[PDB]
Amino acid sequence: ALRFEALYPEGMCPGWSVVVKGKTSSNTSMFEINFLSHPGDQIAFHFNPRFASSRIVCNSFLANHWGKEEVNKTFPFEAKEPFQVEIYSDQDYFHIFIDENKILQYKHRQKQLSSITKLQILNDIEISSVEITKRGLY
Amino acid sequence: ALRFEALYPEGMCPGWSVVVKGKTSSNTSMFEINFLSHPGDQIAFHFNPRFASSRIVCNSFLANHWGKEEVNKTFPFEAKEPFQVEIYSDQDYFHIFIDENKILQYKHRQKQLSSITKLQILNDIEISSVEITKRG
Ligand SMILES: OC[C@H]1O[C@@H](O[C@H]2[C@H](O)[C@@H](O)[C@@H](O)O[C@@H]2CO)[C@H](O)[C@@H](O)[C@H]1O
Repeated sequence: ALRFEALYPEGMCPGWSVVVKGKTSSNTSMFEINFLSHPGDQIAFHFNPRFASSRIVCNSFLANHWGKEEVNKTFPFEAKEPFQVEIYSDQDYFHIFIDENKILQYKHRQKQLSSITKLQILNDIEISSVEITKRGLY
Repeated sequence: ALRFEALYPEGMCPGWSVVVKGKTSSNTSMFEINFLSHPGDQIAFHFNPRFASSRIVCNSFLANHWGKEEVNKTFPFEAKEPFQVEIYSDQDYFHIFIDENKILQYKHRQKQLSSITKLQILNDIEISSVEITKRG
């Protein structure tokens, strides 16, 4: 189910950081953080830790379908243990830091960054905080 | 216009903080932060700093009408300068702070606190941060 959604119509990319703190309930489920663009609620960036396999799957949902999965074996999550995920965007990538360590970068596929106005968090995450902050560029 | 909206379907009241950082663009416009209840996006709490008169108005839209306005004694905001406002809810009030100093408390009128699932920010505020945190 949808756990959290935010809308910032002026565009929350590039140059914004999103920090999500929480924990899972289960050791076999998953959660996801999505950045959506208008029109059409296309998913510019989907970040999906899958606890059953301890893999992070990232992708984009453009033209009504997923593209190529980018799968990461770095999995700094454990069931029921609090975590902090920070996602920051520049002109070129989304950058993911978990528990203050850099984990991965995901190259933009949706180039219309300013049309990314929505953040969505779904499935097995008990959220303690969401922060959305303008951090500038380099 | 709508500047920001957040939805937490499990209910973001009581026992949550919302911290908004930003600044106004004008010397004499206004902005508002509204907490909305489900179903219907109903205005459980409306917080409205009005820079033309330098007055804060708080109210609720309940039983089909706006209630009695609470006009705050003080107006600590300065236009065109960054501020940090926090709204924290307990069982009895919304508590509002600027620079971590309390400005006012507003007694809950909508008692269905758990149905308050949305935060909405409208009009003259250039947002630099929104933080929504469960205080537990
Ligand atoms: O690529 C990201 C998404 O994957 C979807 O699941 C895929 C699955 O990973 C793949 O192995 C195959 O079975 O097709 C599935 C459907 O496309 C998820 O459903 C979706 O939520 C994204 O995570």
